Amino acid sequence: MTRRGKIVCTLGPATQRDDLVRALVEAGMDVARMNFSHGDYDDHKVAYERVRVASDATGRAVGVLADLQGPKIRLGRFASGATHWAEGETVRITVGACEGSHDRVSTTYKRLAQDAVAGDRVLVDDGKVALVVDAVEGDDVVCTVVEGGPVSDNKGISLPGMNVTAPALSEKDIEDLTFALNLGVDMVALSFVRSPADVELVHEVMDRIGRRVPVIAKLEKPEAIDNLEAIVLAFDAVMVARGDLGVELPLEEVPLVQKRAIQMARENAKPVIVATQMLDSMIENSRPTRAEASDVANAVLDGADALMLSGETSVGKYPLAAVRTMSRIICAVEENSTAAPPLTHIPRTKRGVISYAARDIGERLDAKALVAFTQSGDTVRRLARLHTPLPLLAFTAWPEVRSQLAMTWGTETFIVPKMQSTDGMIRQVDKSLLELARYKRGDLVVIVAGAPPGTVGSTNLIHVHRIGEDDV
Amino acid sequence: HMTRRGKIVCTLGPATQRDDLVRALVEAGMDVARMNFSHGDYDDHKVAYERVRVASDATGRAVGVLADLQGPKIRLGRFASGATHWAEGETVRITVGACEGSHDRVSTTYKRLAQDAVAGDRVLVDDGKVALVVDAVEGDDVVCTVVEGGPVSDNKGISLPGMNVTAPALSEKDIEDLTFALNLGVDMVALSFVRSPADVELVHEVMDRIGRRVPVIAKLEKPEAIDNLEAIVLAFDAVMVARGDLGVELPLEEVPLVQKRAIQMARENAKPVIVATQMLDSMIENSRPTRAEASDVANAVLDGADALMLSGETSVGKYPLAAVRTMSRIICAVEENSTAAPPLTHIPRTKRGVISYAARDIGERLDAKALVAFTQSGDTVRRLARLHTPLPLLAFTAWPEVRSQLAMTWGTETFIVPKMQSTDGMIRQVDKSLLELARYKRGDLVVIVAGAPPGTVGSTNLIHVHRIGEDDV
Amino acid sequence: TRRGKIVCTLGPATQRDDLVRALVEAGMDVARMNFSHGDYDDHKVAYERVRVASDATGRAVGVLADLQGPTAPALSEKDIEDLTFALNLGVDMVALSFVRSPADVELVHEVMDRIGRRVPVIAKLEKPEAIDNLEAIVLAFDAVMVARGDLGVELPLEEVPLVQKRAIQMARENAKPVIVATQMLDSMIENSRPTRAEASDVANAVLDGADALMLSGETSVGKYPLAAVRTMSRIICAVEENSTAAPPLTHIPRTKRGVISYAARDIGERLDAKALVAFTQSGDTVRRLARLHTPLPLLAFTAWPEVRSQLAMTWGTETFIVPKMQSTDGMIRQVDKSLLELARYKRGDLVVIVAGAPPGTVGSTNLIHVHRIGEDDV
Amino acid sequence: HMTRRGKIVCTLGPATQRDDLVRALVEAGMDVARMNFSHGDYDDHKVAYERVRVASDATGRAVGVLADLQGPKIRLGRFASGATHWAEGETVRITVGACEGSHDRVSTTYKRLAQDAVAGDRVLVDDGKVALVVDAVEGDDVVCTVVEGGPVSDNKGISLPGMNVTAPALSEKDIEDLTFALNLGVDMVALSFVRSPADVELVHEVMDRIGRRVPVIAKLEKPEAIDNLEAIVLAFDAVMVARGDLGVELPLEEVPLVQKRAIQMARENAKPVIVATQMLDSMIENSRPTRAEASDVANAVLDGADALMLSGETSVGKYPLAAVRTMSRIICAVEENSTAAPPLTHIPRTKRGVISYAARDIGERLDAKALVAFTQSGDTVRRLARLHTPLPLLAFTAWPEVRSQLAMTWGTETFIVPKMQSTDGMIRQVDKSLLELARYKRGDLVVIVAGAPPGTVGSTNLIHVHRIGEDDV
Repeated sequence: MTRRGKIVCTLGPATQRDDLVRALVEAGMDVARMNFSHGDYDDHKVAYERVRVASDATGRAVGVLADLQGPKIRLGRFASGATHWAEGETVRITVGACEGSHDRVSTTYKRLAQDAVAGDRVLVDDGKVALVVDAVEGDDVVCTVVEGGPVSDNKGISLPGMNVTAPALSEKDIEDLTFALNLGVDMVALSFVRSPADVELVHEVMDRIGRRVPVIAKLEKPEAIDNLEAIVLAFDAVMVARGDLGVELPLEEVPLVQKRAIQMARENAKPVIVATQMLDSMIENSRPTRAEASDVANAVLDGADALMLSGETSVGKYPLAAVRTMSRIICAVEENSTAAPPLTHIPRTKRGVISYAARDIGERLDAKALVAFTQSGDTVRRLARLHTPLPLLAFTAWPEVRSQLAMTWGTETFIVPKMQSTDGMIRQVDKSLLELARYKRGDLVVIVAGAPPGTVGSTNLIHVHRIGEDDV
Repeated sequence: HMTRRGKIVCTLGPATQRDDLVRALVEAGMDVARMNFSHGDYDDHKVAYERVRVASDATGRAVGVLADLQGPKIRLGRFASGATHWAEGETVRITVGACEGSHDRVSTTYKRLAQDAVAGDRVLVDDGKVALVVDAVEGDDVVCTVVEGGPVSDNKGISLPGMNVTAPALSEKDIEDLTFALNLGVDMVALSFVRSPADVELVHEVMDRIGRRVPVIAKLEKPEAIDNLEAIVLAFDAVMVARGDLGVELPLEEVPLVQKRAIQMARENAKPVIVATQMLDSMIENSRPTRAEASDVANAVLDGADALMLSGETSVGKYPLAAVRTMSRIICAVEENSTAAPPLTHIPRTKRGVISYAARDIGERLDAKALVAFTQSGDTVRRLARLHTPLPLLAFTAWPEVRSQLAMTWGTETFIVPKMQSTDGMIRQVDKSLLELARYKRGDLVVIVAGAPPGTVGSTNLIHVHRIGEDDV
Repeated sequence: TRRGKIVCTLGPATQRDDLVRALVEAGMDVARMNFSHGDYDDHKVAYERVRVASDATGRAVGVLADLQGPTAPALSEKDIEDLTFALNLGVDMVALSFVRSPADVELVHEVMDRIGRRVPVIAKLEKPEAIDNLEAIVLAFDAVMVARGDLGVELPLEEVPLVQKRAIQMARENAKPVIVATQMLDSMIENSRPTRAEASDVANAVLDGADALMLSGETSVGKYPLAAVRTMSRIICAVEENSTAAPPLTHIPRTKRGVISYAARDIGERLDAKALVAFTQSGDTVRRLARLHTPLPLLAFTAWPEVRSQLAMTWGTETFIVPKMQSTDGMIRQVDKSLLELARYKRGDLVVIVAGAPPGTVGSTNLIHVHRIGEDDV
Repeated sequence: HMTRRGKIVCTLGPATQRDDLVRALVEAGMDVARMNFSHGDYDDHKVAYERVRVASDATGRAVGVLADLQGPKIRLGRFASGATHWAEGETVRITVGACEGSHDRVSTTYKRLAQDAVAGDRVLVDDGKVALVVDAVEGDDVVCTVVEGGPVSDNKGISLPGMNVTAPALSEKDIEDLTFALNLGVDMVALSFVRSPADVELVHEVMDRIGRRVPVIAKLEKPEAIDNLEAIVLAFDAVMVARGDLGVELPLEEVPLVQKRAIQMARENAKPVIVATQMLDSMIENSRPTRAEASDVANAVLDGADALMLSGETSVGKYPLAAVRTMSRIICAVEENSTAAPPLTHIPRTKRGVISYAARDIGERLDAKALVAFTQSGDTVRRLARLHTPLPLLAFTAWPEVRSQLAMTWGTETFIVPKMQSTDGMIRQVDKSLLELARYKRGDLVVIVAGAPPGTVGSTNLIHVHRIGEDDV
C-alpha cells in the first residue's frame, strides 16, 4: 500500500543547512543515524533536536540512532601527508608517538604491539594495501609489505585473524553512549562486535545511567558471523556491514552472509539493517550506477527490515536525491512481488502461534489492516518479520516505542492511552483509525492484543471487526 | 478423545414406561429422547416427556426431546384371516375402499393410492420383502401383479418408490401432533417422508402460527430426498439418514454411499446428522448384537455422524439399557482408535468460518484442554463440532433451550450462563463455570471463541487463549 | 466387469456333472479345496474338473488348498500329509489355519522345500494371537484371510469389523492379497436369495478394500451353489459401479520396486491412460499395482502359467500368457500384439507398461514405458 | 551438487590470442566461446575458431562457439580534434552526411537518424553519460540541445530510447557475418537489438538459404524486447540479458526485476538464458573484483541463470584467466550452499513432459548418481535442466553438434555416442560410456530417459532405473 522497508540516513556536514533534516524526513527518512566517530557533542545536540522538531512537524516517526565508534584502529599522521609502501619493503608501525615517515609511522591502536605476533596480517585502506608482521621490537610492529600502494594520514587498518584485545566499548565510547542516553536517543549501535557478551558492556553503562534502549550489533568481523545466532539472540538488532565484511572474508562468501544474517534476524523477530556501499556513487552524482540499484534491490528482496545511507547523506552533494532514490527502489521491488524468503522456524508458543494465526486470518478475510497492541514492540516485530502485505499498525502507550519501531519493517505506530478494558481497547482502535483519511467505517481490521488489560498471559487475543459496526 | 463424542438418540415407548427406566437410559448415555407420534395417545407422551425432564435435572446431563411426526400413513389394511400369502405371478387388488381382507383383495390406509398409482409403478410391502406392480386402476382397486412373493399380514408397511404420491408432507394428524409437541415443550421436530426443500415451510407455517420454532430434522427416507440432498440440508436444520427405508426404495448397494454423502453434506453446512434404523435391531430380542450390526454402527460413526439412533431396541425391546450401553461401547471403541474422520472440502471464506477453523488450529497446536464457544443459537458450536476436533467442545449460552438442542450435536457439552455485560466479564465467567466442575483447575489452557463487544452486530469474531485464573490474586 | 475376486469352496454340492464349470462361468476366480472334509480321491477329481473348466472357458482359476490346522504345533501330522498331497497334485496356493505367529510359515516352507515346490501361503486370521502379530504375520506370509466368524468367537464382537478393516489395510500396504471369509451369504445354503443384512455385510467388505471375498458352505454343501456365486458377483459389481475409490494407502514407497509402481500409476492417471500393463515373472510387480485399487484396467503378462493362477486372487487384475521374452524391444512389440488381439483398445490409446530392465535382469521391476497402440505400426 | 552446474561464457579478443590461452580458458572453465563481430576481421575469427576446437578436443571438455552479431551500428562519427565537450544548454548537430568532426557538428554512423528522429526524441551518448534532445530535423542535420553535459569522443555509442528506429534487426553487414559464421561452423548465433519476435525470421531466412540452422539467441537490450518478453522467448531459442544496455533505456530500479523475470520466463519454456554485461568489469584492470560485483554475480546465479558471460574481462583485460577462475569460484560457492532455485509454475501436460518430471522425481527419490537423457536435438535435456535438479544431468546424443549447443545449458554434460540399434543396447552403451569415467563405478544407480524402440514416433517415452553392470559378466 505504501513503502514498507525502512530507510536509515546518516547525519553530518551535508545535513546542517536550512530545513534539511526536515527535507529528509519528508523524502522518507525513518531513522536518523548519529555517527560518533565525527563531530563535537554540540553538532549532535543540534542535529538531534532538528530531527525531533521535524518528526513533530511532519507527524512522521523518526528514530534516532547513536552509532558508537568502537576501537579506533588506523594510521597516524605522516609529516609528508602521504607516502608509498611498495611490495617487499620493511615498514614499522608504532604505538608510540612519532612523526609520519615512510619507514615509520604511528597507529592509533595503542595495544597493537601487545596483540601482534609473527605472522599476523595487517591490511590498510579497506585492504588496498597488505602487510605481514615479522616481529615486535618494543613499541614497533615490524612488517613487510605483501601488496603495495599509496598510503596517507589516518587510513583504516584491519587485523583479520589477529587476537585483538580491545574491549568492544572504548573509554571514549562510554562517554559518547552516556551523552547519547541523556540526550534521549532511541537506539545504540555497537561497532566491532565479536561475541554475544559484547552487549553486556553496553548494558552495564545503560543500567548505571538507568536507561536502556535497543542495542544494534554491527556485523563487521568474521568472529561476529562465527557467532551469528548467539549475537542475534543477545542483541536487539543487527546491521550487516558489507564493506567491512568484504575486507576480512572471502568476497564470494559475503552475499551469502548477508542473506544468512537477514534470515537469522527475521527468524528471531529482530530487526536487520543493511549498510555500507549502498549508493556511494551518489556522493558525487545525481544518479546511481546500475550495479548499485541492483545491489539495493537485492537487499530488499533478501528480506531486510531497513536499508542505510552513510556518506550519501552525511557528506554527499545529493542527500535528498539519495533518499528519494533509495525509496523509489524499495518501492519498485515491493510493488512487483509480495514474496520474501520463507521462514523455517515453526511457531510453538502461545504468542507465536497467535501471531501467525492473526496474519492468516487477516489475509484470508482481505483485511485492510492488522492492528497490534504492544508495550515493548515484541508483538509487532513478530508480525513484521512475516512481511505480510497487510498494513501493520502498532498501538502503544509508551511513546519511546514508536521511535524504536521506526526501524522495523512495514510498521506505523500510534500512541494511545493505557487501556482500561478489552471492549474499550476495541473502541480506541476505531477512534484512532477513523482520524486517518485512510480508513472509514466498514473497513475490516484484525486486532491482536492482551487478555484482560495488563494480563499475565501477554498477547493472547485475536479480534476481527469492521470499523464502527456497532456505532449508530 | 477424553469422552464419548458421538451422541445417542433413544426412542421412548412401552419398554421405557416402567420404574425409573427413563432415568436408567440417561445414566447409560441417552442424549436425545425420541417421542414417536405414530404410537401412543397424548397422555403417554406427557408422562414420558416429564420423566425425561426430571431425569435431565437429576443427573445434570442435558437430554434433548425429539418429536417424530408420522407423515403419510401408507400401509395395508386388515385381513379377515389375519394374514395371507401373495405368490409370484398372482393378480391381487389393493383397494382404497373399506373391505375385510382376503387373498384376492385387501384395503390400504392410503386413501389416494388409486388416483396416484399408474400402470408400471412398483408397490413394495413389508420392508420391500414382497413386490407388486400395478397393471391398472379399476375404480377403488389398484390391480397388481406379484413380482416377488411372500407372506403378508395386517397393517404391513407399503413403499411406493417412483410413484407420484400426492399426500402432503404434513398430514392433518401431524399438525395436531406438532402443535401438541410444540406446546408440550419439545426441543426438536422430525418430519417424515420429506421429498423437497419446500417441505420445511409447512412445518414453519404451524410453528409461526403457534409462535414457537424449534430445529426441524428432515428424515431422509425417499429417493426424491436424496435427489435434493443439498437443497434439503440447507432448508432444514438437521437430517436423519433412515437406512432401512432408503434400502427399500433405492438399490441396497447404493445406501452406504448415500449415508456417507448425506453425512458429509451435513458437516460441510454445520448441520447435525443422525443415523437411524438398521442399527442393533437384533437386540430387541437378544442381549448381544450380530457382528454385522456392530460393523454397521461402527461405519456410521466412522462416516462422520453427529448422532446414532435406537428405535425398537429401546422403544419395545427387552434389553433397552444393554442396547444403549452397547451403542456407547461401539462408538467409544471407534473413537478411541482413530481421531481421523472424512476430511471436509469447503474452504472457509466468511469471517465466522475462518475464525472457527483458526480457533481449532490454535487450540490443537497449543494443546488446549478445551475449546469454549459462546453462542446464542448453536451456530458457532456446530461449526466447530463438524470438524471432529478431539478438543473437548464446551458451548456457553444464555438460552437454556439451546443446551437441549445441542444434545444431538457431536462432541458437545453445554453450559448455561447469564447475559454478559462486558468481554472481560465473559472471560471471568468462563473461568467460574469451568472451575465449578472438578475437571478443570487453575492453570489449564483454554481457547474461547466469542463476540466482539457483547451483543455486537458482527456475531462471533474473537479468539482468546488463556490459562484459568492466571490473573486472579 | 468385475474387479474384486471371488473364492468358492468345493465340496459335496459341486460334484454334479459339469457343475464346476458352471461355477467358473458364473465367476469363480479361486477354487478352495478344504482338507478338513473329503477323501484324497474327491479332491483329485475336483482339482481336475477345475483345470478343465479353466482351459475350456479361458478364465484363470487358482486352486487354493486349505490345510485344516489343529500346545499344538502349527502343522499337524495330518496337515503335512495333506500339504504334500496338494503340492504334488499341483495346487497354486495353500492356506494355513490356526496361525498364531510369523514363525508358523516356516513349518510349511520346510515341507515345500523338502518336496521342492513352493507356492504362496495364506495365513488365516482366526485367533487373537494372530491379530496381536498382524504386521509380522502379513510380512512373513504371502497373503491373509480374515475369518470373521472365528475371530468373533474369541474377540469382542464389536471389535471385529475394525480388525477386518485393519488387516485389509495392513495387507494392501505390503502388497499382499487379502481375502475376507466367513459369514458372507450363509442364508443361501438353504435359500435362493440372501438376507439384506448379508448383502450389506458383503458390500462393506468390498468397500473396506478387500482383494477377494470367499464363499464356504454356500457352494460346498448348499442347495444353491451357482446362485450364491452369481449373487456375490452381482453385489460386488453393484458396489463397484458406484464407489470411486478405496481407503487410501499411507505407506510411503522407498524401494526401487515400490517407487516405480507408484510412478507408473501417477503417469498413467496424469496422461489419461487406458490401461496399466505389467510384465511379471513371479507376480510381485502386479501385486504392487493391484493393492493400489487404481481404476485403470490392470493387465498382467507372464510366461509362467502358474503365476496366472496365483494372480487370480489379486484385485482388478486380468492376466495373460505370453512367450518368454528375448529383448526389451521385443517385449514392447508383444504387448502391442496381445492388446490388439483383445481388440479392446483403439488407435491412439495410451497404455503404461512396467517391466524388467533387460529380460531376466537382477533388478526385477525397473522400467516404465508409455506407448500408444500401433504407434510403431508403419 | 557434485560439480559446477552454471555455465560460463567467455568473449574472445586481443587478450586471448597469445600462446595456448584459449586452451588456458577452457581448462579454467570456459563452456562457451563468444565471437564478437563488432571487432576483428574474418581472419582473426577463423584463427580463434580453430583454437577453440583444438582446445575442446585436447581437454575433452565441450566448448560451444557463439557468433555475436552487431546489429545496427548506431554511434558517433569521428571528430577532427579527436574529442570535444558538449556542455548543458548548447545546441549541436548530429548529421547523417559525411563531415569531419567539430564541437558544433559531427556525423553518425546510423544513416537513417534523420528520417527516424522527430522533435522531442532523446539522444543518449556513451552509455547514457551525456543526454541530448532533438529540437528539429533540418535536412540531414538532427539539431539537438544538450540536457546533460559531459565529454564526447570519436566513435561513442548512442542510444535512442522511445525513438521509432527503423533499421532492420539484421544489417547488410550482419548477413555477411552470419553467413561466414554459419559456414565456419559455429554452434549458435546471437542477435543484437532485438525488438520483436518476428526478428528471428530474418535470421532463419539466411540460415535456410545457406541450409544450416543453429540456435538463435535474442539479446535483450531494448525496452520493446521486454515488452514482448514472452513472445520473444517462444520464438527464439535462448535469450541474453544485457543489463548495461537495459540500464540506459529503462528505469534503473526496474532492471534487476527484468533480469529475474526474463530468467524465470526462459526456464518456464526450457530455453537457456545467459546473463551478460557488467559482471566483473573491474577485473579488466584488477586481479580481484569489487564486493558489489561478486554480489551481483551471485544473484544472477541465484536468480536461476543457465550461464553467465564475461565480456572485456577476457576479450581485452589483463587478467583473463583470473576472471574466469573467479566467476567459477563464485558460481560454485553459491551452488554448494543452496540447491533451492526459484520454483517454476509450468505444469507438464504432455507425454514427454510428464515423463521428464517423473524421471527427475524417481531419480531424486532413489538417490540416483545421475540422470541420463537421450536426445536428438537437446529438447529433452533442456526440459530437465530448467528444473535445476541436483542430480548430475548426462545427455546422450548421436549428433555431435548438440554437445556443443548444450554447453550453454545448465548443469549438463553431454556424451556423443553411435546410433542405437535396440533399447537393451542403449542401456549397455550408457554403462560403457560412464565406466570410462573414474567418476562412475559398477553398482551406481542411474535413471535413463529415452525413446521407446529406437527411432520411434513417440519421442521420449521410457524411464529405466538401473545399477551399472548389474547384468555384467
